[PDB]
Amino acid sequence: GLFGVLAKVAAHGVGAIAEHF
Repeated sequence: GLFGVLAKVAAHGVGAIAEHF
């Protein structure tokens, strides 16, 4: 639900940015 999304924000974060560096 919406709860699982709360963690998504914390993951990005440096999630995508990491793929760059």
